[PDB]
Amino acid sequence: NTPKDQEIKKLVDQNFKPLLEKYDVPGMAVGVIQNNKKYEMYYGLQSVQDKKAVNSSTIFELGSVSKLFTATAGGYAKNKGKISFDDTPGKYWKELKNTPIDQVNLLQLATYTSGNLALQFPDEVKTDQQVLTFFKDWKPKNSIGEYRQYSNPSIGLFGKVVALSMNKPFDQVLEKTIFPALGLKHSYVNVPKTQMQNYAFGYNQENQPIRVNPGPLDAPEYGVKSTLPDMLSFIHANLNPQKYPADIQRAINETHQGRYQVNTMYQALGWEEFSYPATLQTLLDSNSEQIVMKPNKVTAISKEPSVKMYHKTGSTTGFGTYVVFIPKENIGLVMLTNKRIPNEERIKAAYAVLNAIKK
Repeated sequence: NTPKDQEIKKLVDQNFKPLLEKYDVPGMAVGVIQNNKKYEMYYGLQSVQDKKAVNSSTIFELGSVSKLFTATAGGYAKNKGKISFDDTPGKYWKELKNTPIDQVNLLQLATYTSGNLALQFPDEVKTDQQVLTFFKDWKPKNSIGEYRQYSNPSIGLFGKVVALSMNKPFDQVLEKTIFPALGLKHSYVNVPKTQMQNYAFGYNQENQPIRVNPGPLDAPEYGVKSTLPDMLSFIHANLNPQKYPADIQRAINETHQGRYQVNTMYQALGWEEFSYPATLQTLLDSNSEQIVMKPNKVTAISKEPSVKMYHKTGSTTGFGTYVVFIPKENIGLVMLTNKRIPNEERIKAAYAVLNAIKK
């Protein structure tokens, strides 16, 4: 006798709402999409000092979830014939021709297997020439293609190459091509002055207000800011690629194609992929120190799972994000917070909610 919207709201209250007090989080948005129906749940404040409530207009930083848009842009360029994933970056960034990095192909950059790229660029790498110099001064370590080391500069370089192949800056690739194609109208790389009233403050571990600062290749690495409705629309696109033109549909499918495995995790383009149903510990393993912070041998796909799911965590200094979707259940979930909470808690709460929602 309890409507579905209330049943979903109860589950989110039971599993996500307690994190607000536990981690002193000022604001949170949680969205679920099931069978094309959308459910939006907002908690707390987008700005504590302004007493401004989180709502459908609130803009949050997506952190590494931004890489999903980078991956989509790459799949688009690839299916338009502008790039091949077997190309090397010096084909597009001419100053990298005949450098060591020009031995690494685009898929290997996008999926973190160059063998010598760390989590972040060096702190001192700021300007555009310093980014080029960094890649000019790059030398291999581990054999190329053998080891996955999660890396922002790696997929950042992929994004820069994608932009070069489309003859537009990367921010324009998203704002002029990819976001319009996905029907996202409240998503930005650069939030305009006329929308700053909707840009949440982020909050650091001392609950002090902050927002993301500029950095090298920030746009393809962590540059996107979006709202909960827009993120539900992005999940909807991933659940129903067949509702988009050939180019964007094929781009989305590109991002869903598993490329290799590390144990139970399939590395797709941007997305991490798993056999469904996935155990909680499979999903937690994807965010372990061993997988996130250390290099791991990759293995070829053995089981190509017919029934699968996908997820991605992302953070900035002041924000947390988690997105997950299960195609054959026609369901997905987005969590946005304006303070970081542990990845494990995001994964656990979403697992509890999605598994309890009535089919």
